[PDB]
Amino acid sequence: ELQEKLIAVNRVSKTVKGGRIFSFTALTVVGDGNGRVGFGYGKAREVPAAIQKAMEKARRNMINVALNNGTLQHPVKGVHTGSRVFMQPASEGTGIIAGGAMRAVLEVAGVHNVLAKAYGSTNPINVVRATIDGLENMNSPEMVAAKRGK
RNA sequence: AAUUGAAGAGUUUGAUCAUGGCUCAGAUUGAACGCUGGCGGCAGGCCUAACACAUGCAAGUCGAACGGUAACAGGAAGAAG
Repeated sequence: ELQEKLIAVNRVSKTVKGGRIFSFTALTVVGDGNGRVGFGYGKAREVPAAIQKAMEKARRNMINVALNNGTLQHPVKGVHTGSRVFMQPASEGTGIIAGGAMRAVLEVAGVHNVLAKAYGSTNPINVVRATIDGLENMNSPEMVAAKRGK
Protein backbone atom coordinates (compact mmCIF):
# COMPACT_ATOMS: atom_id res chain seq x y z
CA GLU A 1 0.00 0.00 0.00
CA LEU A 2 1.61 3.22 -1.23
CA GLN A 3 1.95 6.24 1.05
CA GLU A 4 1.89 9.95 0.30
CA LYS A 5 2.31 13.28 2.06
CA LEU A 6 2.48 16.90 0.91
CA ILE A 7 5.63 19.00 1.24
CA ALA A 8 5.13 22.60 0.14
CA VAL A 9 3.04 24.93 -2.00
CA ASN A 10 3.57 28.46 -3.27
CA ARG A 11 1.91 30.92 -5.64
CA VAL A 12 3.21 32.34 -8.92
CA SER A 13 2.36 35.15 -11.33
CA LYS A 14 2.31 36.00 -15.03
CA THR A 15 1.20 39.67 -15.25
CA VAL A 16 -0.50 39.57 -18.64
CA LYS A 17 -2.17 42.53 -20.40
CA GLY A 18 -5.25 42.43 -18.19
CA GLY A 19 -3.36 42.09 -14.94
CA ARG A 20 -2.03 39.56 -12.47
CA ILE A 21 -3.43 36.05 -12.86
CA PHE A 22 -2.31 33.28 -10.55
CA SER A 23 -1.72 29.53 -10.40
CA PHE A 24 -0.59 26.99 -7.83
CA THR A 25 1.99 24.21 -7.72
CA ALA A 26 2.61 21.16 -5.55
CA LEU A 27 5.22 18.46 -4.98
CA THR A 28 4.97 15.08 -3.29
CA VAL A 29 6.85 11.82 -2.90
CA VAL A 30 5.58 8.26 -2.54
CA GLY A 31 6.99 5.15 -0.93
CA ASP A 32 5.97 1.59 -0.12
CA GLY A 33 8.15 1.17 2.98
CA ASN A 34 10.58 -1.17 1.17
CA GLY A 35 12.53 1.23 -0.99
CA ARG A 36 11.25 1.92 -4.50
CA VAL A 37 10.51 5.60 -3.93
CA GLY A 38 9.52 8.17 -6.55
CA PHE A 39 8.30 11.75 -6.72
CA GLY A 40 6.33 14.09 -8.94
CA TYR A 41 5.66 17.72 -9.75
CA GLY A 42 2.69 19.45 -11.37
CA LYS A 43 0.68 22.64 -11.52
CA ALA A 44 -2.97 23.56 -12.00
CA ARG A 45 -5.37 26.41 -11.29
CA GLU A 46 -6.34 25.52 -7.70
CA VAL A 47 -4.81 23.46 -4.91
CA PRO A 48 -7.39 20.63 -4.65
CA ALA A 49 -6.79 19.68 -8.27
CA ALA A 50 -3.13 20.70 -8.22
CA ILE A 51 -2.20 18.19 -5.53
CA GLN A 52 -4.18 15.48 -7.33
CA LYS A 53 -2.32 16.25 -10.55
CA ALA A 54 1.00 16.15 -8.73
CA MET A 55 0.25 12.75 -7.22
CA GLU A 56 -1.04 11.35 -10.53
CA LYS A 57 2.19 12.47 -12.19
CA ALA A 58 4.23 11.10 -9.28
CA ARG A 59 3.39 7.51 -10.21
CA ARG A 60 6.10 7.69 -12.88
CA ASN A 61 9.86 8.03 -12.27
CA MET A 62 10.10 4.88 -10.16
CA ILE A 63 13.54 3.71 -9.01
CA ASN A 64 14.98 0.74 -7.13
CA VAL A 65 17.09 1.33 -4.02
CA ALA A 66 18.78 -1.59 -2.28
CA LEU A 67 18.36 -1.50 1.49
CA ASN A 68 19.82 -3.52 4.36
CA ASN A 69 17.87 -4.32 7.54
CA GLY A 70 16.72 -0.87 8.58
CA THR A 71 19.75 1.36 8.02
CA LEU A 72 21.64 2.54 5.00
CA GLN A 73 24.89 0.70 4.34
CA HIS A 74 27.64 3.18 3.47
CA PRO A 75 27.91 6.97 3.27
CA VAL A 76 26.99 8.74 0.05
CA LYS A 77 27.46 12.22 -1.39
CA GLY A 78 24.89 14.30 -3.23
CA VAL A 79 25.11 17.35 -5.49
CA HIS A 80 22.59 19.29 -7.57
CA THR A 81 22.57 22.97 -8.59
CA GLY A 82 23.37 24.58 -5.26
CA SER A 83 22.75 21.98 -2.56
CA ARG A 84 24.82 19.21 -1.01
CA VAL A 85 23.87 16.45 1.41
CA PHE A 86 25.62 13.94 3.66
CA MET A 87 24.46 10.70 5.26
CA GLN A 88 25.70 8.07 7.71
CA PRO A 89 24.29 4.67 8.78
CA ALA A 90 24.14 4.81 12.61
CA SER A 91 23.02 1.21 12.98
CA GLU A 92 20.02 0.57 15.25
CA GLY A 93 17.95 3.01 17.29
CA THR A 94 18.27 6.78 17.48
CA GLY A 95 15.48 7.05 14.91
CA ILE A 96 16.09 9.42 12.02
CA ILE A 97 17.56 12.90 12.45
CA ALA A 98 17.36 15.25 9.48
CA GLY A 99 16.23 18.73 8.57
CA GLY A 100 13.01 19.91 7.00
CA ALA A 101 12.10 19.17 3.39
CA MET A 102 14.31 16.10 3.79
CA ARG A 103 12.43 14.09 6.39
CA ALA A 104 9.50 13.10 4.19
CA VAL A 105 11.45 11.94 1.14
CA LEU A 106 13.49 9.65 3.37
CA GLU A 107 10.68 8.42 5.62
CA VAL A 108 8.76 6.65 2.86
CA ALA A 109 11.92 4.79 1.88
CA GLY A 110 11.21 2.39 4.75
CA VAL A 111 14.43 2.96 6.69
CA HIS A 112 13.48 3.24 10.35
CA ASN A 113 16.78 4.79 11.52
CA VAL A 114 19.45 6.84 9.74
CA LEU A 115 21.60 9.95 10.25
CA ALA A 116 22.01 12.64 7.60
CA LYS A 117 22.63 16.33 6.95
CA ALA A 118 22.40 18.81 4.09
CA TYR A 119 24.93 21.50 3.23
CA GLY A 120 24.71 24.90 1.59
CA SER A 121 21.56 26.58 0.28
CA THR A 122 18.45 24.48 0.74
CA ASN A 123 15.49 25.51 -1.40
CA PRO A 124 13.14 22.50 -1.21
CA ILE A 125 12.69 22.03 -4.95
CA ASN A 126 16.43 21.81 -5.51
CA VAL A 127 17.15 19.75 -2.39
CA VAL A 128 14.99 16.92 -3.65
CA ARG A 129 16.59 14.95 -6.51
CA ALA A 130 19.74 14.86 -4.37
CA THR A 131 18.82 11.97 -2.11
CA ILE A 132 17.31 10.35 -5.21
CA ASP A 133 20.52 10.08 -7.22
CA GLY A 134 22.43 9.55 -3.99
CA LEU A 135 20.47 6.36 -3.47
CA GLU A 136 20.89 5.65 -7.19
CA ASN A 137 24.68 5.68 -6.80
CA MET A 138 24.41 3.26 -3.88
CA ASN A 139 26.00 -0.18 -4.03
CA SER A 140 25.42 -3.28 -1.90
CA PRO A 141 28.12 -5.97 -1.59
CA GLU A 142 26.40 -8.20 -4.15
CA MET A 143 26.94 -5.85 -7.11
CA VAL A 144 30.61 -5.14 -6.39
CA ALA A 145 31.03 -8.86 -5.76
CA ALA A 146 29.49 -9.47 -9.19
CA LYS A 147 32.45 -7.73 -10.84
CA ARG A 148 35.38 -8.92 -8.69
CA GLY A 149 35.80 -12.59 -7.82
CA LYS A 150 33.66 -13.60 -4.85
C1' A B 1 33.02 -4.93 29.17
C1' A B 2 35.41 1.46 29.19
C1' U B 3 33.20 6.15 23.89
C1' U B 4 25.19 5.25 19.89
C1' G B 5 27.66 10.83 17.20
C1' A B 6 25.74 15.30 12.60
C1' A B 7 17.03 18.50 12.31
C1' G B 8 16.24 24.11 10.18
C1' A B 9 13.18 28.33 9.13
C1' G B 10 11.79 33.68 8.33
C1' U B 11 13.82 37.87 5.32
C1' U B 12 14.26 42.09 -1.52
C1' U B 13 11.71 41.01 -6.44
C1' G B 14 4.88 41.59 -9.66
C1' A B 15 6.60 36.39 -9.80
C1' U B 16 12.20 32.55 -10.54
C1' C B 17 16.87 30.67 -9.71
C1' A B 18 21.65 32.05 -7.00
C1' U B 19 25.34 34.69 -4.13
C1' G B 20 25.37 37.18 0.02
C1' G B 21 24.49 39.55 4.96
C1' C B 22 20.53 39.97 9.64
C1' U B 23 17.47 37.50 13.24
C1' C B 24 14.93 33.08 15.82
C1' A B 25 14.06 27.58 18.08
C1' G B 26 19.65 24.86 22.72
C1' A B 27 22.67 24.27 26.64
C1' U B 28 24.96 27.32 30.34
C1' U B 29 25.97 30.67 34.10
C1' G B 30 30.33 33.21 41.35
C1' A B 31 24.41 36.21 38.14
C1' A B 32 20.97 40.96 38.71
C1' C B 33 15.64 42.42 37.87
C1' G B 34 9.98 41.66 37.85
C1' C B 35 6.05 38.67 39.99
C1' U B 36 4.94 34.68 43.20
C1' G B 37 6.09 31.64 47.36
C1' G B 38 5.44 24.83 51.63
C1' C B 39 9.21 21.13 53.43
C1' G B 40 13.97 18.54 53.93
C1' G B 41 19.54 16.81 51.70
C1' C B 42 23.94 18.75 49.47
C1' A B 43 27.00 22.40 47.55
C1' G B 44 28.03 28.02 46.85
C1' G B 45 28.23 33.28 48.45
C1' C B 46 32.83 41.44 46.95
C1' C B 47 34.08 40.21 39.62
C1' U B 48 33.20 46.77 41.33
C1' A B 49 38.56 50.21 44.84
C1' A B 50 45.28 46.03 46.10
C1' C B 51 39.86 52.32 49.04
C1' A B 52 40.77 54.35 54.08
C1' C B 53 39.63 51.58 58.54
C1' A B 54 36.62 51.90 65.45
C1' U B 55 36.65 46.93 68.71
C1' G B 56 37.22 41.78 70.28
C1' C B 57 40.37 37.41 69.02
C1' A B 58 43.92 34.87 65.41
C1' A B 59 51.67 32.02 68.30
C1' G B 60 53.32 29.99 72.69
C1' U B 61 55.36 26.48 75.55
C1' C B 62 59.44 23.68 79.10
C1' G B 63 60.39 23.90 86.91
C1' A B 64 62.65 17.07 84.13
C1' A B 65 68.21 23.94 82.09
C1' C B 66 68.93 28.09 86.00
C1' G B 67 69.19 32.17 89.85
C1' G B 68 64.21 32.49 92.62
C1' U B 69 59.00 32.84 95.46
C1' A B 70 55.75 39.32 94.70
C1' A B 71 49.59 34.65 95.01
C1' C B 72 47.37 30.63 96.89
C1' A B 73 47.38 24.82 99.38
C1' G B 74 49.21 22.14 103.23
C1' G B 75 53.54 21.32 106.74
C1' A B 76 57.12 21.69 111.59
C1' A B 77 58.14 26.16 115.20
C1' G B 78 57.05 29.91 118.43
C1' A B 79 52.18 34.50 121.13
C1' A B 80 47.13 33.32 122.04
C1' G B 81 41.72 31.29 126.98
